[PDB]
Amino acid sequence: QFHQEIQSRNMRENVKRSSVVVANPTHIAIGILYKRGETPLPLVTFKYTDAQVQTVRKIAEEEGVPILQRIPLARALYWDALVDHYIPAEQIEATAEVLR
Repeated sequence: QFHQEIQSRNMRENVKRSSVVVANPTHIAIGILYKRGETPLPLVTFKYTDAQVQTVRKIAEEEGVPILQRIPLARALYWDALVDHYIPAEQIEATAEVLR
């Protein structure tokens, strides 16, 4: 229960610190932060899969963080990006589109 609350918690903080979430593992949700002038490139804020994605979606809806179905991008960030790192160069244009 203690661990459940911290996980919750952590998930909401992660969602709220994001500019957008891209979604589709079977299911994927990845958070992206881009704040022009602060972040030179977008950064990955979180990565959730499978059962956790439904809760991410609910939290994003509550918080007004947009969540976009972008299946190739979600897959590429899942395999090729890392949380708390800037996005890979190969995904800059795809990511720019979800930030427009």
